Amino acid sequence: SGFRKMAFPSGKVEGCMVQVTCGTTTLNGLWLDDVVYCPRHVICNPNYEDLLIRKSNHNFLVQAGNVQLRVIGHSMQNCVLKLKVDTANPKTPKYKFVRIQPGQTFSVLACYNGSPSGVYQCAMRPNFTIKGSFLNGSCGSVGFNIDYDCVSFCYMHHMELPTGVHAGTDLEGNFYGPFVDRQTAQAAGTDTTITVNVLAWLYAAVINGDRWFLNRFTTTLNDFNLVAMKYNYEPLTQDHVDILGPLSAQTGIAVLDMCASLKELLQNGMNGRTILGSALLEDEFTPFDVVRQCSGVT
Amino acid sequence: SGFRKMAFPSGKVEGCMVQVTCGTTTLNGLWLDDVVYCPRHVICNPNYEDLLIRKSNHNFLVQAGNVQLRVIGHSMQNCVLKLKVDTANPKTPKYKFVRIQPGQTFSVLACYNGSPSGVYQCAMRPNFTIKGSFLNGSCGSVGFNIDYDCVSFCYMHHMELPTGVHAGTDLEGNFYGPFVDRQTAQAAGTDTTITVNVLAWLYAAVINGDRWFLNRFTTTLNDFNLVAMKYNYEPLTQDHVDILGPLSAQTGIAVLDMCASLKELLQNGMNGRTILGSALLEDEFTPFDVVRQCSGVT
Ligand SMILES: N#Cc1ccccc1C[C@@H](N)C(=O)N[C@H](Cc1ccc(Cl)cc1Cl)C(=O)N[C@H](CC(=O)NCCCCN1CCCC1)Cc1ccc(F)cc1
Ligand SMILES: N#Cc1ccccc1C[C@@H](N)C(=O)N[C@H](Cc1ccc(Cl)cc1Cl)C(=O)N[C@H](CC(=O)NCCCCN1CCCC1)Cc1ccc(F)cc1
Repeated sequence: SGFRKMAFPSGKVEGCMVQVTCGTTTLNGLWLDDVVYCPRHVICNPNYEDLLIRKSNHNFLVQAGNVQLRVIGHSMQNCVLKLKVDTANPKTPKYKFVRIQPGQTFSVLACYNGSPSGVYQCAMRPNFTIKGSFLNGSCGSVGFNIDYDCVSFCYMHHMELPTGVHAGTDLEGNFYGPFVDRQTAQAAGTDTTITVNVLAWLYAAVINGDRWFLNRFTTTLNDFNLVAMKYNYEPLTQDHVDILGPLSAQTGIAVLDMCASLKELLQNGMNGRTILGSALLEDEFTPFDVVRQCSGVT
Repeated sequence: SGFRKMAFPSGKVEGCMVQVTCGTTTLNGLWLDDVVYCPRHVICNPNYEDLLIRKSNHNFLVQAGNVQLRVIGHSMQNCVLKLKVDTANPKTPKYKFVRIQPGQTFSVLACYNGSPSGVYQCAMRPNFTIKGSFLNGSCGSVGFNIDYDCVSFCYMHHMELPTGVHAGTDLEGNFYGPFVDRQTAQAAGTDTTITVNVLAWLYAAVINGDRWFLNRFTTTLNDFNLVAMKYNYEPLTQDHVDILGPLSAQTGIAVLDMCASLKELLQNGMNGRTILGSALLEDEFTPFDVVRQCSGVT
């Protein structure tokens, strides 16, 4: 029993974190085989191609623990700098680089000076920011998921926006969202609530033994989405209904039946009650996160 | 900016998790140097001394990854079984065993069949349970804190109570709370809210840039505790006031000034507002957790 925000065990990523210094700029890098990946703004409205052509391999100081790694080559891929080093990381896990969709979750290993400090779960918001916890020196920290000892890296942290939320790239250096890597005040689009995740979390609550929010009503998909629009929820698609199939089958509660519960919760509030220890509707658990953590029997 | 429930990086503990099997009972163990620690109920109203004297070293099957470890000795310390193995764990971190006080927090590495599955933060509740997330097979999972690469183990998981909360021991096998390791329905005492942690979390909110809940009033310690009793909060001691000193100094808000805010929040609710993304008052962040994660400048 129970339900917590749960991160993946971080050890496979801890062994890859290094420190990258250029001039007086120091941030984190990711050491996989004989390449270190880090935000290209370590070399700093900039012209990065002009700035990088003025660089030499010996301008980059890469430190793994108390060992200095020698840079033997460098290149830029979109917004990530790639530093070839003379030593392959002996702790490289099996890994992939993946670009995720909004609404998906991942674990963040927050790092400072190449040293891991903590791990927590994030969701990619519909507006392509994350609501992280990051201080100065955290840039280059990565987000990841793990499946059968393969690490799928999906996020590298690049900047905190003026609103205090966070923006970054995939590990091939492409930003999520419309952002660019320059120190200008940039604004994200208006955010929305991840409806399919809220529904997954309601199923988690039922699996854990809580039913107070259920009702005898059902709704059509179209009528539910009219309420969704009113409360700044993302539209629920038939694909979302399909992905909730397994949780619906396990609990015996049809998806559109759970939508009628969510509709009632949106229109009336919780009236002083909690769900899985929360007084608001939680949207940073995917259906996959629920299946991963909750019992396979209700 | 930001504030998340943040676990310690788990890699140093991941390298210590093993599987212990006796008969048809399998749970997790902790492999440090040449000793494996696990809940003694793996050998199962039992008489453990009588049950253990009937055991042989070869009755214990210890598996680290896909490698079997040979047990060369066994003993019982309170409610933990200690299995001497023929191989010292080459990944043993620097470590200590510590017994924590209620109100303190720790990271839990949830494990199944000796394989880590996820990491999350817990607090030891005033009634000596934890509100964990655990399924069948999780017993033997451990809780820990990390300071400068030393792992302080403080919890080993032994059982889920009928209410769905969790009970366990320190790593020397002494239960937290009044519980015993037998499969009987046991009840915890009534729980209370960890007042000093709620205050720490309000300071976290101020550091992060949120002030809406402050007021111009102060309170005496005695008058605050009269309100605390009314709302099932733990009494605030002068020691608690002292430990909040650093956060009070950083924010410029006297502790008894923040108590007046908490009093107003308890008596009036939040009136539709949130604090650090929560619609209820959070009590599983210690003052230390706040200093660790939040900026050192407001
Ligand atoms: N992570 C992180 C991090 C955090 C702090 C310092 C440094 C870092 C890492 C650090 N690497 C980092 O991100 N630095 C960026 C500056 C930067 C550097 C390289 C690039 Cl390529 C792009 C950017 Cl942009 C940074 O300094 N952002 C600040 C951070 C800030 O003040 N938050 C206050 C919000 C308060 C929110 N308020 C609270 C209540 C209401 C709102 C907001 C900002 C201001 C002006 C701008 F022009 C652009 C951005
Ligand atoms: N972790 C864990 C875990 C979880 C499940 C299975 C197995 C394990 C690990 C597993 N190792 C474990 O703990 N097993 C214990 C049984 C046990 C074994 C060795 C010892 Cl020495 C002591 C105990 Cl006691 C266990 O089966 N507890 C159940 C678990 C249970 O049904 N929760 C339902 C609560 C629903 C809560 N409701 C929801 C809404 C309202 C309340 C509650 C219980 C029932 C009767 C008793 F006599 C004592 C305890």
